[PDB]
Amino acid sequence: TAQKKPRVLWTHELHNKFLAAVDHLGVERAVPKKILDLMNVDKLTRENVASHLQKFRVALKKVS
Repeated sequence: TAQKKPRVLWTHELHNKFLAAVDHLGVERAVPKKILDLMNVDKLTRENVASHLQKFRVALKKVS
């Protein structure tokens, strides 16, 4: 009994694992390559998690 989405791309679920995986490694030294194993999801590569990370810093620069 539970949802049934094929290959989760970015849902509240895949977001909870990427959050506890970065925190578990310290967002300061947490890399997307090692966390890529934390996800262990199909269709998920290290360049996909490294893009959302570099996109946040950009969203952190100009914030009004």
